Amino acid sequence: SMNPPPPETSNPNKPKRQTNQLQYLLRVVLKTLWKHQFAWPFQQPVDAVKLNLPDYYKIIKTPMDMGTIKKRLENNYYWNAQECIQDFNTMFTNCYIYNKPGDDIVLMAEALEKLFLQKINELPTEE
Ligand SMILES: Cc1cccnc1-n1nc(-c2ccccc2)nc1-c1c[nH]c(=O)c(Cl)c1
Repeated sequence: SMNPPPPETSNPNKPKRQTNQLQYLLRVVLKTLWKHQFAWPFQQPVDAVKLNLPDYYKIIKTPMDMGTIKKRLENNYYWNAQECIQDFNTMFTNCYIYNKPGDDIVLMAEALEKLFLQKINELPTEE
């Protein structure tokens, strides 16, 4: 069983930009979520081999995690805030799709998502 290559975190062909909103996503949003008690399952790509979930990448064709998000923000990979928001929403959705409602990981994701939403409710207007 093999993992797919992880999502890219830089690309010379993709335009890059810093915006005040992306900075807020790194400094406030990601910072807050990263150190939460439930962040650890989401801090890196799902290692389907070592975790023994060999159907994970049969079901999840759009893998995303906060390690990837963090590196993309750090690298200025994103053009806008909406690209970054999308990656968080992809991560959460992947968890809900693969796992069964109720399950512990799902409750962890929900708590993380609640906090995410609270933080992006205060995204600044772009300068
Ligand atoms: C929470 C869980 C339950 C059952 C199987 N694997 C997991 N793990 N374990 C980890 C882990 C372990 C050590 C260091 C970093 C992450 N990550 C998961 C995991 C399982 N299923 C998922 O949908 C995600 Cl997003 C993470």
